Amino acid sequence: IPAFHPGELNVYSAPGDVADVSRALRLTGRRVMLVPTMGALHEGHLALVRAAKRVPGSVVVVSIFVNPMQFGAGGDLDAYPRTPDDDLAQLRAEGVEIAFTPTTAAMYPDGLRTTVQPGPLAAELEGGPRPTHFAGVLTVVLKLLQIVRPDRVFFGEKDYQQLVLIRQLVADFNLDVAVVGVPTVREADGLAMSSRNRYLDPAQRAAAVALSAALTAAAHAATAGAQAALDAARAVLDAAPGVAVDYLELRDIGLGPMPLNGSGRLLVAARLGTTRLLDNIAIEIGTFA
Amino acid sequence: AIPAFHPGELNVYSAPGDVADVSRALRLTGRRVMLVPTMGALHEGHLALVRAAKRVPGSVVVVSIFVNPMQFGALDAYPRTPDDDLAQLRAEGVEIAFTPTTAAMYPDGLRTTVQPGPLAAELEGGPRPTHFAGVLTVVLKLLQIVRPDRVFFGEKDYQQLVLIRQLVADFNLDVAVVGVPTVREADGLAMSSRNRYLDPAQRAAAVALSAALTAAAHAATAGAQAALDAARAVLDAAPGVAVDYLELRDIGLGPMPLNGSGRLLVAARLGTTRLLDNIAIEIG
Ligand SMILES: Nc1ncnc2c1ncn2[C@@H]1O[C@H](COP(=O)(O)CP(=O)(O)OP(=O)(O)O)[C@@H](O)[C@H]1O
Ligand SMILES: Nc1ncnc2c1ncn2[C@@H]1O[C@H](COP(=O)(O)CP(=O)(O)OP(=O)(O)O)[C@@H](O)[C@H]1O
Ligand SMILES: [Mg+2]
Ligand SMILES: [Mg+2]
Repeated sequence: IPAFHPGELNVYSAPGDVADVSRALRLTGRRVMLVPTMGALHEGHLALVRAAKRVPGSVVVVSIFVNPMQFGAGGDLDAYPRTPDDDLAQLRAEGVEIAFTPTTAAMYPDGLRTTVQPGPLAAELEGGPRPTHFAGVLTVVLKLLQIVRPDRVFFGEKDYQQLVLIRQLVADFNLDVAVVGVPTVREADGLAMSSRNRYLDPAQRAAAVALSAALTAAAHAATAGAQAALDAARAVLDAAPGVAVDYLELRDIGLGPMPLNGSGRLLVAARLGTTRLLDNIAIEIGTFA
Repeated sequence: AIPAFHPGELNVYSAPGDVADVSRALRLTGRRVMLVPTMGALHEGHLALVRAAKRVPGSVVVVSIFVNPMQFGALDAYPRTPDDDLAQLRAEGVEIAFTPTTAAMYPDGLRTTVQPGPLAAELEGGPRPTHFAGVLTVVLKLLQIVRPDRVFFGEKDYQQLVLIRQLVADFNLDVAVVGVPTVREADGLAMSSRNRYLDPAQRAAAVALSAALTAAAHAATAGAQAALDAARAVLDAAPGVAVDYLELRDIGLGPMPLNGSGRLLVAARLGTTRLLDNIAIEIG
């Protein structure tokens, strides 16, 4: 129904409009790629966009929606950064053909009625301080997937637990979509890019390099075992000024009811002032490579 | 390589991936996929759903047969007649039967699930608080596996039908939900596999549910209270019928409007057998 100008950025706010356009495109043979974001786009988001872009004959749909359901009480929702103008400009510069920018009313016309209940993983790690956070994420992603019906959906490895939960959602509900995890984009010194980084002042920005330095040190110390790996990361974090560690955990790659055996993920969350930063890295125990 | 599909014949698939591939292939050939979810032990009521699906032009009918463990209260006793069920489908001209195992549907146990809205805790949700989460979770999965153009459910389980409409709207599902009128025995009793459990006196008293509903529907020209009182009087004239609820709601099961369309629902226990029924009501 709505107009679609190829080669140009087409912005649709109505779920029905992007649904009709996606369907039409899909019918002509083009493969639909979906990159779900909450706006305030930076180089990390662009890596996802570029990963989607390189899929042969694909049309990229980037959704921008600050999902109220994944925010807990507080001014977290009001505090989330919003920079619409820069966002669309960057999408246009990346050659993205579709931006989906829905209203809260169009996504939640009936408030929170039917929702997604994540499995046990949602209550741990990031879910500890926010028991309802991932139910909000999976509910909106399921909706986005039903609206856009993409062949592949892209998520960053930076938010590893979120990526694992999306894989669980897709597997558990038999969703016909491929989940593509994209490697974390980092600043020159290793800091994982994140919109929350804008809240780090000069001193905090300097100290924040400790998360990634700790993780990479652990990844290399891992030839000596799990204890060596964790102790190396702890030492780096402990030597960092003003870094308060929330958690530092080594888990199996699925983060589930499975012990660590050889391959794993080391995850860290720490507070620098009021800014909570996260990072994670692949870990191989007893492997020199 | 797409699994084999023989047109005009009943094709049975147990693997979710197989029916998924066949459904996708058929949709591309210009067929409209119709889904009729069941738990087997098929009777005339189920056949009405099948016939509703069959009459859609270009239809290819998929009937799923899966005893869903998640919708059973805190399973083995449930009746299972594979051969006879399949025979009825073949006689109806159904081309696809999807018969997955529990392990195939829940390869990871109960992990991610559907949390229904608050309507799921009312009416039937009173005695079985987790029943509808089970129903919506398995229906979402079946919809994703089969990707039908339309899905059919009987009006007999009206609350179930309404919650599935909520599921579809809330998750932006691209499928039409079709409610099919309740098939009834000669005296009005809603057909149900559990009716066989009623002894003679119970089966005779059971006519009270449908008689109470139809009486209420006609009494409705006199108002909502008149409709409710008429239904209660009919249920009150029957022995051994323990009414759990008799409620008049709007068609989406919210509060009944001053006037207009509504739905009257009843549930009662006769011995150890629980029966339910419901009917459209027009107030005034
Ligand atoms: N540095 C990075 N490298 C790769 N992917 C990244 C990334 N930063 C974010 N992403 C991915 O981009 C997607 C959208 O992220 P958002 O949820 O919009 C917030 P954010 O960009 O992660 O920052 P914030 O939580 O600090 O505000 C997610 O799938 C996320 O994992
Ligand atoms: N008499 C009837 N008329 C129309 N649809 C009916 C019906 N009885 C059942 N159905 C529909 O058939 C589908 C399968 O439901 P089932 O529970 O598996 C059969 P059932 O007869 O309701 O068994 P039950 O007595 O164990 O509850 C549902 O969509 C249900 O509403
Ligand atoms: Mg983030
Ligand atoms: Mg039933």
